[PDB]
Amino acid sequence: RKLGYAILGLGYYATRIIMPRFAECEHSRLAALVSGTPEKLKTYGEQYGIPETHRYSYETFDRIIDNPDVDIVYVITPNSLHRPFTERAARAGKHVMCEKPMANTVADCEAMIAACKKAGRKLMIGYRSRFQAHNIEAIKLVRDGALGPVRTVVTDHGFTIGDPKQWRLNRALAGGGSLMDIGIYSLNAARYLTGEEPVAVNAVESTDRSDPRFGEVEDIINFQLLFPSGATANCVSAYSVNCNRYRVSGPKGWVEIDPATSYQGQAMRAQLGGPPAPREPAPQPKNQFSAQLDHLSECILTGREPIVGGDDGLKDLRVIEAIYRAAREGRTVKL
Amino acid sequence: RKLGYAILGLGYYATRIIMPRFAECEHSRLAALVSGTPEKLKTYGEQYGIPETHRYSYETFDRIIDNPDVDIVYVITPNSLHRPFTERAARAGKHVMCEKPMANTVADCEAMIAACKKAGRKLMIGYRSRFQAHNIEAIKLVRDGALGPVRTVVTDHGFTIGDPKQWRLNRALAGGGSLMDIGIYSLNAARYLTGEEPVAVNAVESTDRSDPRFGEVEDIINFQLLFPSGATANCVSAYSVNCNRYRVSGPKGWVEIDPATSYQGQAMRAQLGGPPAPREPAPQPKNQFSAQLDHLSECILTGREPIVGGDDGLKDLRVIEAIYRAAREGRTVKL
Ligand SMILES: NC(=O)C1=CN([C@@H]2O[C@H](COP(=O)(O)OP(=O)(O)OC[C@H]3O[C@@H](n4cnc5c(N)ncnc54)[C@H](OP(=O)(O)O)[C@@H]3O)[C@@H](O)[C@H]2O)C=CC1
Ligand SMILES: NC(=O)C1=CN([C@@H]2O[C@H](COP(=O)(O)OP(=O)(O)OC[C@H]3O[C@@H](n4cnc5c(N)ncnc54)[C@H](OP(=O)(O)O)[C@@H]3O)[C@@H](O)[C@H]2O)C=CC1
Ligand SMILES: OC[C@H]1O[C@H](O[C@H]2[C@H](O)[C@@H](O)[C@@H](O[C@H]3[C@H](O)[C@@H](O)[C@H](O)O[C@@H]3CO)O[C@@H]2CO)[C@H](O)[C@@H](O)[C@@H]1O
Ligand SMILES: OC[C@H]1O[C@H](O[C@H]2[C@H](O)[C@@H](O)[C@@H](O[C@H]3[C@H](O)[C@@H](O)[C@H](O)O[C@@H]3CO)O[C@@H]2CO)[C@H](O)[C@@H](O)[C@@H]1O
Repeated sequence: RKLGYAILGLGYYATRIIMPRFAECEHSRLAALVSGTPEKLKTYGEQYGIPETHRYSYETFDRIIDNPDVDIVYVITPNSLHRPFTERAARAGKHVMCEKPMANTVADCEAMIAACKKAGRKLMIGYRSRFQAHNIEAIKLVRDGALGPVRTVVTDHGFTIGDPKQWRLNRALAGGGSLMDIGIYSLNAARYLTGEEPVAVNAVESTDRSDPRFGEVEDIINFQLLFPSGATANCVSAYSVNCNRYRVSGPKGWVEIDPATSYQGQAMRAQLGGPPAPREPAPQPKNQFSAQLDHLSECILTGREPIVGGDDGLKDLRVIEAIYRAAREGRTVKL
Repeated sequence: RKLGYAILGLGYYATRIIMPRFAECEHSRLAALVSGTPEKLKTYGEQYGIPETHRYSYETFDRIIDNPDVDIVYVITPNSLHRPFTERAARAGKHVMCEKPMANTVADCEAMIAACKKAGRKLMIGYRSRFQAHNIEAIKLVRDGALGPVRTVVTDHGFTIGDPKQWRLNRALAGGGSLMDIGIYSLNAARYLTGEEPVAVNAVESTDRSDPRFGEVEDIINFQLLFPSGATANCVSAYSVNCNRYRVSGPKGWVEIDPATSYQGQAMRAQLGGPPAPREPAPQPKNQFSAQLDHLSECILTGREPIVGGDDGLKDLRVIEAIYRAAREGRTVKL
């Protein structure tokens, strides 16, 4: 049994990363396309053998309610458009996969969660790293007690962003700067590595406003998290340096991945008992993208809850709001 | 020619690490021993061929003023005793090498500086990493513009401390916890890699007071620094995990060392326009310990000021005070 996906927003992540990976899916198939660009419907429709009956514009999208080949809508638009397409998908009676960050604000996440709940449909956020072999290995090491209690997480995510005119540097479409786009991986990892939610937040923001990229959104915003167990996190989010990594440490040792949350190329190093050494993780049957896709399908087929549901996206937005507030007010913000 | 060192406080660092390294010095020699333990004066006096006339207790130390073979007193005691022994050394007409952290407080550092200035004698703090090959290479890459402007420094220093009865876990003798002893390397590195002084500080402290080690001083205190240029640092200081590293990053690339400030075994990786790769630093004429010792001797001989003088130690203590305050008050502290 395979559930049918409609892919909505045929941009870089949809066409270059996600759509090719239906190949290794065992419980998901590409069923429909939704796009604001008629040429893309034709190009990708022909490539993937999607009939015109299964190609929608953003104006005809609501008609997808009458397409029984579509079980799931995967929303892969700019951040500010996640909420309205998710709500429309839910009203069309479809389950929803929504890319990160979930939405601009906590309230927008709550609205999305309520719409899917009202429709009796499942909602999952695209945190692919939870299906990635090295990340799973680090989480399991922590959970198995290999490190002892988690004491620190140090994690940095950033890339040197380019074209000033792209939607990620436009507040109306992006909802914020590096933190919304790439810093969220630092936050999400801090949460899944500790298995906790933070109770206190510090942040420092640093942005050169004379740079043509950064008239509207932030470049650097680094933050600290305190958790109820006493665990701490130091996190970098940046649009002007390249980094992608984390190290989680306890009294018995530590494990790091660098790059940690990239599309490929992960490398893990651990210091457990002896000197630091590379560690190979248990391989996963499917790559992280196909695994993510199949996870939602499998949840729907067996009536289970996604491990990264709407609530996970919302928990991230709650901390993101506090991070921005902490930097603005120059104080420790309590959650 | 060579200047004579008196080594004061014959503990682990003095006897296991520093005193063997006079072998490779070119302008420094071991001339005297000062100790509160008669047996050690005998042991090390015999081992190193130091005559009984050049052996002092803490009671007779002031008599060293009459010993012309002694040019420099190297103070290697618990932190709270740095100030009184430094002042006595200066009043005994000797130049002073003082171990880190310089002293417990800003006021104590200022007092040591005034004492040496009054005596017309030089004061240097034992920041050996400034003479270590990998660290010098990292500073050079920054100053040569290899990375572009520094945007982030991410640095972690900690070790799993043992015996609860040792002076480092005793506030009266240590002056504070992990930040005083090991976290200061994170701070000092942030400062010499940016080449700036911070203008704002955040901090988070986390200590299990039911742990036998931590009745008096702090375990983890992580901090954030903002610099005038816009550069940022995220720093870990810990007594319950092992870490020793830093990475400095700009828009053109990054360089990291791990272990960074250890006695030996430094390894460097850099990302400069290509994928991350190991990098070997330019070699140094001698090891960081002998280089540190000769640096002070050479400064005295040529009249120059040490690159890590008393003001460097003071600058660290100023930020350390702000780190503890930021943690205590839960706010961004301005400097
Ligand atoms: N999990 C991951 O690893 C990744 C997640 N993402 C997430 O995916 C989403 C899209 O990112 P990416 O695919 O990189 O962005 P792109 O700009 O490459 O694609 C965005 C697409 O969204 C559609 N769209 C609808 N309205 C607009 C609008 N007003 N302005 C621009 N585009 C619009 C367009 O598709 P059409 O022409 O079909 O309308 C456009 O091509 C974001 O939420 C991002 O965070 C991105 C990359 C990786
Ligand atoms: N730069 C570096 O890499 C390092 C720097 N250090 C610094 O060196 C100093 C000493 O550290 P370490 O050598 O590890 O500590 P140790 O405890 O091993 O040596 C301390 C010595 O100081 C003397 N001393 C004087 N008064 C006291 C006292 N009241 N209680 C205890 N000892 C006393 C004793 O020597 P005696 O018996 O001769 O009186 C004792 O052996 C500290 O400031 C530390 O921060 C330490 C390690 C490495
Ligand atoms: O070392 C990890 C990788 O670093 C580089 O990847 C960059 C991308 O070039 C850049 O587009 C950006 O992609 C992220 C995207 O903006 C975000 O929406 C999404 O959720 O995550 C994407 C992937 O992280 O940032 C990454 C930095 O990780 C480099 O191009 C790549 O080869 C390296 O593997
Ligand atoms: O990976 C780096 C090293 O980690 C371990 O070294 C520990 C020491 O065992 C511990 O004593 C402590 O030494 C520091 C000391 O407390 C402080 O006063 C001084 O200024 O710095 C000393 C050296 O850093 O912390 C270090 C951690 O750096 C490990 O034992 C060693 O093999 C590793 O090389």
